[PDB]
Formats: sequence, structure tokens, C-alpha cells
Amino acid sequence: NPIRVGVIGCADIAWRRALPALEAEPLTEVTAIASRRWDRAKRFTERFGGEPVEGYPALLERDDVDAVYVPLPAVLHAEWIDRALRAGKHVLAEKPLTTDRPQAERLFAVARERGLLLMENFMFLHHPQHRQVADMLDEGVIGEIRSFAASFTIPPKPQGDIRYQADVGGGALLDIGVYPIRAAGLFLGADLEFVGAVLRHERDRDVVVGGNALLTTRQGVTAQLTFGMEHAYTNNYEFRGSTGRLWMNRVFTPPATYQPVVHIERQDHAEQFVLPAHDQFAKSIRAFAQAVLSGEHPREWSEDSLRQASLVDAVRTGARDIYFP
Ligand SMILES: NC(=O)c1ccc[n+]([C@@H]2O[C@H](COP(=O)([O-])OP(=O)(O)OC[C@H]3O[C@@H](n4cnc5c(N)ncnc54)[C@H](OP(=O)(O)O)[C@@H]3O)[C@@H](O)[C@H]2O)c1
Ligand SMILES: Cc1cn([C@H]2C[C@H](O)[C@@H](COP(=O)(O)OP(=O)(O)Oc3ccccc3)O2)c(=O)[nH]c1=O
Ligand SMILES: [Cl-]
Ligand SMILES: [Cl-]
Ligand code: NA
Repeated sequence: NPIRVGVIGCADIAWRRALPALEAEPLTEVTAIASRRWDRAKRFTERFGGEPVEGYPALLERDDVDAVYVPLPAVLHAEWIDRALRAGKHVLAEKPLTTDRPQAERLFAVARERGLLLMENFMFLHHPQHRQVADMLDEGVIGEIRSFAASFTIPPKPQGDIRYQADVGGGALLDIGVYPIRAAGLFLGADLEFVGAVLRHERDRDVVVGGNALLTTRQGVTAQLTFGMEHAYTNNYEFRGSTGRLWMNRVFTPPATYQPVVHIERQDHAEQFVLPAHDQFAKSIRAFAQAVLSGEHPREWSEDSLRQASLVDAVRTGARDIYFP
């Protein structure tokens, strides 16, 4: 039997990425979709199947729901994750899992006491391209790693977007900066420590719209992370090594059909490698479903989500905050 999934929140990321993966995945059946507006739930179920439900509590009461996907605004994640876990449902939560490390530890403790999986949906971690890059780096293609940069920046979203509301979507650090912060943990490891950052806050809407952070490992391998929603589109990372450098674009959100291109440069020679395409959305939802079906809930996933929450908090608290104009 596939796991029966209920979705709370008819989100753009659900319509575009998550629901098409759930629909197509044999291991998951979309049984219910809830919205603050019934008419919106219905539009989603007409597209993806399942019963439309008005409000989120009604969905969590359902006996035909095994697991809930939570694509709510970041600031509202904790309330509804807590409620879903207490309802007995495993939970696939969108990134950032929540807003701070203590909150994250509480949500994991609630899940733990109930034997339930709580997974942070960093779907990009499921794309093979990163392990292919790390394997090249481990092979010595650019020598010892000296530093790392990653960037995820996007042009401004329509007014009224959740990301402009500090107590709903939570701004550019929580919603977008988490990507390059997470790539830095993925590649440089578990001992990253905050050094300095700047966050630009737009006075008018009182929300963070961009930033830059410097982190370091205890050996002095640095990570320069840039993010924002006042920018042209950038979505990349780059390693600087003792004998070369490696970089790639479309790192966090490659299309399912897009073939990554790894660029390497060293003295007097540069190369580009085309890698296979992969559907990271589909892979992330299949990994969640398999963990729920098997009961094998990888320890690394929660430990990594907790370390990630800590670094985000450290950037939020350590940053210099600049309000403009
Ligand atoms: N993993 C990824 O790559 C990725 C990509 C994009 C976004 N996301 C994440 O997905 C989550 C949602 O982002 P999104 O871009 O899809 O946003 P979105 O379209 O605003 O969807 C959020 C959904 O939350 C519900 N909601 C409940 N209270 C709300 C409130 N006060 N204001 C607005 N919506 C409220 C709404 O559903 P109802 O109206 O139907 O109740 C809304 O459709 C965030 O945590 C975001 O960071 C992840
Ligand atoms: C390709 C592309 C996108 N965007 C805009 C369109 C969009 O507003 C934003 C990101 O598009 P994407 O990287 O596809 O990521 P998701 O929408 O899956 O998830 C996120 C949504 C918001 C923040 C981060 C991820 O960039 C551009 O402006 N130019 C581009 O070439
Ligand atoms: Cl993702
Ligand atoms: Cl390219
Ligand atoms: Na600060």
C-alpha cells in the first residue's frame, strides 16, 4: 500500500514541484489537500486527486492520511508540524524546517517520542550532481579545498508574496539564504562557525531582502554565501582549491530534464563535464516515502537539519543589520 499523503496549504511549491512528484510516485497516494479556502483546495484536487478539505485541522483528523506535507510559510511551520506529529502523522516539512534551533529540537523530540519521521525537504540534497562533484573534489581534481562560495539570488517577487512578511514567510535569509548555508554544510562539513554577515532590511516592509555571510571551518576553509530577492537570478557554487577551481550553475533547482555542467579550471587547462539529468523533487519524495514505509529514519537527516538551524540562527544573530534607505 502506498503511504497516504495529505497536504496542508495549497502552496505554489506544492502546485509546481511537490504535488506532481507525489502524483507520479508509486509509493505515495495524495489522499487529501487542505486550504484556508475550500475553492483553492478543490482547484488543487481537481488537478492532483484527493479530497479537498477546508482548514488544516480537518485534514489532520483523517484516518486515511499517514503523512502530511507542510509547504506553509516558514514562520508557521512549527505550529502545524507539532500538530501533525501529535495527530500521529509523519511529516515532510518544507525548508527551512523552522525558524530556530530550539524550535527544531522540540519538533524532533515530539516526533521521536512517537516514532514518527520529520524530514526537512531540501530536495536538492537528493540530486546526484552534488555527490558527483564531491567525488571529483575527493579525487584531487583541484587539490586541497581552500574556500567555497555559493549564491542563490532572485528578482523581486510580486508584492504580497509571503517572503515580504516577516511573521509569515520570514524574509530572504529564512527562505532563500538557507540554500547556500545548507550547501556549505554539505560540502565543508559539520564544524562550520559563523564569522560575519550583513543583512539588508527594507524599512518599508520591514523584511530582510538580501545578505552575505562569511563562515569558516576550524581549519580556515571559508564559505562566502550570498542570497537575496532584490537581484538578478543567480544559483551557483564554486570551490577554490590549491591547484584549480570548480564551479557550476543551476545548483539548487535544476530542472528534472536539465543536464548539469561541471566547470573546472586549472593552470593552462579548463574542462567541462556534462552530467546526467535527474528529477530531484521526485527523488526527495521517494526517499521520504521509503523511510516512512521501511521505518528507517536516517539519523543524519535530523542531525543535519539541527546543525543547519544553528548556523542560520548564528547568521541571524551575528549579522550586521542595515536598514535602507
Ligand atoms: N524546497 C524548495 O525548493 C522550495 C521552493 C519554493 C518554496 N519553498 C518553501 O515552501 C514554503 C511555501 O513557499 P511557497 O513559495 O510555495 O509560498 P506560497 O505559494 O505562499 O504558499 C504558502 C501556502 O501556505 C498557506 N498559508 C497559510 N497561512 C498563510 C498566510 N498567512 N499567508 C500565506 N500563505 C499562508 C497558503 O495555502 P492556503 O491558502 O491554501 O491555506 C499558501 O498557499 C516555504 O517554507 C518555502 O520556503 C520551498
Ligand atoms: C530559472 C529562473 C528563475 N527565476 C526566478 C523565478 C523564481 O521566482 C525564482 C526561483 O526560481 P527557481 O530557481 O526555478 O526555484 P523554485 O521556484 O523552484 O523555488 C524557489 C522559489 C523562490 C526562491 C528560491 C527557490 O527565480 C529567474 O528570475 N530567472 C531564471 O532563470
Ligand atoms: Cl530543495
Ligand atoms: Cl553553464
Ligand atoms: Na543581528
